[PDB]
Amino acid sequence: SMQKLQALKDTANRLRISSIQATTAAGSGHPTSCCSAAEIMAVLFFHTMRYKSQDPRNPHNDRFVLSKGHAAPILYAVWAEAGFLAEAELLNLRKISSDLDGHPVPKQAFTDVATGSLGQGLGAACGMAYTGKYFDKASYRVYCLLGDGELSEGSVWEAMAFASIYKLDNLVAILDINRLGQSDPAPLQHQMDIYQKRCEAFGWHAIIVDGHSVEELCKAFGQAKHQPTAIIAKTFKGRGITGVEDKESWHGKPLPKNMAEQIIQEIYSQIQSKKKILATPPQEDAPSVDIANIRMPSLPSYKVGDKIATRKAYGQALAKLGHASDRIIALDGDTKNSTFSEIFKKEHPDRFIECYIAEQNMVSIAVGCATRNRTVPFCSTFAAFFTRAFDQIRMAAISESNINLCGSHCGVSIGEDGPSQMALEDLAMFRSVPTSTVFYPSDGVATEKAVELAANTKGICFIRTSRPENAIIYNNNEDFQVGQAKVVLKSKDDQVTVIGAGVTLHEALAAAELLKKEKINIRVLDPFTIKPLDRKLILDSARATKGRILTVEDHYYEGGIGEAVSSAVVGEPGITVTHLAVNRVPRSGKPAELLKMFGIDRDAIAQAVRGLI
Amino acid sequence: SMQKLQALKDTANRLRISSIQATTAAGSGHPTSCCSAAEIMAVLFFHTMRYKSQDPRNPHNDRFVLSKGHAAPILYAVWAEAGFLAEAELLNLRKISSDLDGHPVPKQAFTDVATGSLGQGLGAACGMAYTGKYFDKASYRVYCLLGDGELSEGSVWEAMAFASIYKLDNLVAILDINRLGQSDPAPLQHQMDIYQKRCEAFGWHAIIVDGHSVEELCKAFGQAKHQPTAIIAKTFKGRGITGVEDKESWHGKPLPKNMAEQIIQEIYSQIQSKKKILATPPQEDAPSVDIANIRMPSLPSYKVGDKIATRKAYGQALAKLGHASDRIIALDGDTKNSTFSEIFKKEHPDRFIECYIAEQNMVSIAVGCATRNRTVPFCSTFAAFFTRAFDQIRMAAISESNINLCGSHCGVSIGEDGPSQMALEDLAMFRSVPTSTVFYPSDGVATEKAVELAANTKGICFIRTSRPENAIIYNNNEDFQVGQAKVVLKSKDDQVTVIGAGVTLHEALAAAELLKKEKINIRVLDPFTIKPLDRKLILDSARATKGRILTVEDHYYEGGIGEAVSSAVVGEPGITVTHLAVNRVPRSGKPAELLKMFGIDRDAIAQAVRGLI
Ligand SMILES: Cc1ncc(C[n+]2csc(CCOP(=O)(O)OP(=O)(O)O)c2C)c(N)n1
Ligand SMILES: Cc1ncc(C[n+]2csc(CCOP(=O)(O)OP(=O)(O)O)c2C)c(N)n1
Ligand SMILES: [Ca+2]
Ligand SMILES: [Ca+2]
Repeated sequence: SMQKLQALKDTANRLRISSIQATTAAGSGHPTSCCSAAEIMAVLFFHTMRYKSQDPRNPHNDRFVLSKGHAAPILYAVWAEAGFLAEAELLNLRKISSDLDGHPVPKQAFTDVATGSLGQGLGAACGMAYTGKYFDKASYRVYCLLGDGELSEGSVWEAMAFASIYKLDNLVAILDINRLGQSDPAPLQHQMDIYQKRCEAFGWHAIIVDGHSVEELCKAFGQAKHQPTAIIAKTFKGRGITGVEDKESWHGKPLPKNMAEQIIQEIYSQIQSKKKILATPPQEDAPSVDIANIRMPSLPSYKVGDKIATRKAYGQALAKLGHASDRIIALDGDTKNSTFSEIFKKEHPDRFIECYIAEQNMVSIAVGCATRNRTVPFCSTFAAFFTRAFDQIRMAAISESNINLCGSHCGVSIGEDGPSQMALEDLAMFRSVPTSTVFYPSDGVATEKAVELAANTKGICFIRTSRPENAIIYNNNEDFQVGQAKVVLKSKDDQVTVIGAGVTLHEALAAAELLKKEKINIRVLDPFTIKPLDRKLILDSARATKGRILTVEDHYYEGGIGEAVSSAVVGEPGITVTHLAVNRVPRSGKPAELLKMFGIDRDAIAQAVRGLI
Repeated sequence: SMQKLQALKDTANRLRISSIQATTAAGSGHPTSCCSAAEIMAVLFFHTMRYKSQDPRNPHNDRFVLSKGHAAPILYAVWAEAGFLAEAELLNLRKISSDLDGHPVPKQAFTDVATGSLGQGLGAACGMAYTGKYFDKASYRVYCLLGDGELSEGSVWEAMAFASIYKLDNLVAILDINRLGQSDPAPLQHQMDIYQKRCEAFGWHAIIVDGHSVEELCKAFGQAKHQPTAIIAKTFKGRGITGVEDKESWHGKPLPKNMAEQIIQEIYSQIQSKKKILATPPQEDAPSVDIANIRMPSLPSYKVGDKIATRKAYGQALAKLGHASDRIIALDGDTKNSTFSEIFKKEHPDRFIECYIAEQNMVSIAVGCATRNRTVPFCSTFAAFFTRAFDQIRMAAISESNINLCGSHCGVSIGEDGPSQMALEDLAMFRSVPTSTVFYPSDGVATEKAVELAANTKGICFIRTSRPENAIIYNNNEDFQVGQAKVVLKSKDDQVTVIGAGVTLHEALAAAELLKKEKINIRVLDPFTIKPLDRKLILDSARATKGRILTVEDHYYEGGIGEAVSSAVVGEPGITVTHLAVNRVPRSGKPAELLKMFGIDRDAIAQAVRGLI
């Protein structure tokens, strides 16, 4: 009791020492940011948390999220102290030859989500906690450590409100209030009262502690939890480093070698005993979850010729897949009546998460829900508002996450709402995400098939859906695969291969009809996936059409279908590629009128074709 | 003043009627969202605000920002009531032939910033108010109307904290607490007390009012202001629409014709007088602002061969431009010691705005400050964290904003911090923004020239800067233009044109040096701007090097320099293009080690060249 209390202090001081050794050895890193959190980390990992020290990914463990990811050395140090990492490896921090990278990443068994972009951790932790309480109904708790500067990010406050709305009493945020950010004091500095007022206003039980008192930390964590709990820790940046504690201009500055030896000796001389604390194992009450392929319970049941918006087919398809597996969950940001995710909510309400008008958080929640393969999430909103969550999506890829995003209302074809609602840069954005597969389904059938494939594909999947009702053109037994395009109109005398998708596929087919009046035939190709792109079928089609390719897309010129095709085929002998896309910020009108205005309707397609001979 | 109160009530009801007529005529729009705000709008435009009804852009006017932009029809209605718009034009809402678009846009003289993507208005309002108080030091105030659903956006809370930090007592936010969002009730519904506590916690003076009482509204606006003021208005969605008021399932639903005629009749019967209120003009105390081009006080003074990181060159150039004109302002997100915007802070502290770790708000503040051409802002952070502000940037283009953004730490060349800090999708992101100019300066001189061009170029300018110290290669008298590239190495026997930028241009030049040992000459081209690209110089260069182009970039394959070049040259007869780029999520290491690992350093370039002949 007085032995355990002193061992915790000693642990904290060991954790300080290692943070210094590692960053001094690397020649870079953030020792003063680790040092403010040492007692916090000691009490968390060697008193409060319950986990298997030799099996960090174990589904019964408490979770820890290091939202202030630049303190990575003290996370590494705690897993050495726990006996998972070798103590010697700590010194290899930031090396090309080590997995102890500058910020945490999931190649590390003890890391679920990559942090590094500040303000994202608590949202991931909300996902884990929500999963904990409502999906696997287990006893595990979730702990998230944030900086004070980090609290200026709006994403943090979305996560705060989400936790209280959903009564995440299994969630604890620890706020490292060390007064300073990177380049100056944090706005609120040591005004602990205001931090408490903000947290309480957002529905949290907020406890102010001295963050360098292991006693106060233990009491705070020991209190009964009836709502999300915020431990607001008054600390000093660089605590325990003589001449550096509470000083400006030391963020991200490693101690030089000779100074570090002095500092380490002083901290070491504070250590009363070398005996290490063992981690306490968890209760093993998380259910088993089966990772098999998830199949639609039947073939699609559309009728060729019927009309359906791909956004509504997405909804029907998601709801349908939710009957095949318990693992499928749906999130939406107050647009469920526009994206048709409300269909899933109706049929499977327990597995619908209303995220409200908070796209950054919605994405983070999904990433959290997918950690340790507990669920298979589909998030939806207008594709335009996924731009609000680009940094979260980017970090999702760095976190090697398997999440599925469906963005509706793509392009100028939405009509009257105008450009604030029109997704015209979403192909560019999603194509630039390293682990991404981009589906652009043209049909209700192709939509159902995209949903099924996305659920079983590793990495980040985006499904681009559309507002207008278009014809079913595919038979229900049609076979779809990632990276396989479809030729949906062909003849022995095709003069151009026209590639379109979604609404521009249908405009291209209408253009074929107008052109058959003038005895001009065109081959029409639907990509299905924009990334990866079926290079082979595109090339074989071009060679059947005197090498001529025309691409037409409801998207800006940059980063879209046209550019994917061009870079796929550049330098092939005989091949020419011309483009139709949207050249400027649009405006309000009827869908058909905007497609004409922006040169991507049937008439524009026919007129481009005639210009190519 | 009892005649006045009744005239405000009559005005409120004229505004409902018009919202209904316009949306019913259009067949789309959001009349229930207009109706909750009718009294708020009446009191603002016909009692509280001071502005010139016949000159909405007048620099002495109070500003109004309609953050909940789907309420556009009631905005349009107040501007008809003030005599600026013809009343008959309101019925052309949303038509291809009208400028009364679905959401407000700056083609409307009464609109400064486009809204439509919720949660961004208050940030722009913050920038206007900051400008009002600290730059033009004028008497005008700034009023911003938000929805309650909209307050779930984290961007709103950044703006709130910013406004109290910077003592914006000339800023008033009105919160339309109408209980409901798009697809369900808003989380806090009518718990007015919690709204009050959240606002107060964030340093605002919060006044709860009945949002349908013109008297309570007038009282609230007339209170003394010593801090930013939040008028928290309890309202009912669809107020005054019998059978619809406070009901679910009516968001974005126009009344059908026969119902609209019955409702309008009932509202009209409440109106006692037809006599319109006149707008009160402002006190005209804003200073004049010069519109001239802003030139560097001298030519660059670098020395060929000296070594400087482009990130540092940026800080130096901005500070230098800051001596030429007091219109240049600098904003930074707690990274000023890393982007070198601290040099500007040091030299012109009155014109530096610390935005803290709130990248969304920073972009919105910049956009606000740039409205009505009052200032020329340059925002800075790491390029990777601009992905956090992508929607705000997307909306800035729709706002036709002239702002400048500088993103440091691009690529794998930052080294040890790892992928979370590495910008590898920023060229894609900024290329997809329709009004963008993308500068990628390769040395100190190019960076100084980019800063000067950016200040004077219309639209969104992005300047990508780098962490490594590379050699100055241009002399100080070199002339740069948007859209003009530079051949930095050539000879009469060049075998390939290699396009690099930033670190990859320097890697290409070093590759030239290895290769001349084997008697292989290459032509090295620095694009300067990636958008627009100097197509002509690229083709002319490729024609002198056997049609062969090799692109090398510290950026992912999609949407980068490689794809921009492929799409510019595809189908040209001479021409082949091969690409070197980053193929996957990176990891920690020394700069030179990551460049080698990802195949974009001198040796990879040299070898790619050998494989092309
Ligand atoms: C979204 C984002 N913006 C900016 C950065 C740059 N950055 C790295 S650490 C840091 C300061 C964080 O200060 P704080 O939250 O107080 O943490 P401390 O180091 O003091 O514990 C910043 C701004 C980042 N990593 N992520
Ligand atoms: C960032 C963003 N996400 C989603 C939307 C879709 N949307 C349009 S209006 C609306 C509901 C807004 O409700 P509220 O703020 O309560 O305004 P109200 O219409 O009730 O006055 C939504 C979700 C949007 N415009 N912007
Ligand atoms: Ca801090
Ligand atoms: Ca509302």
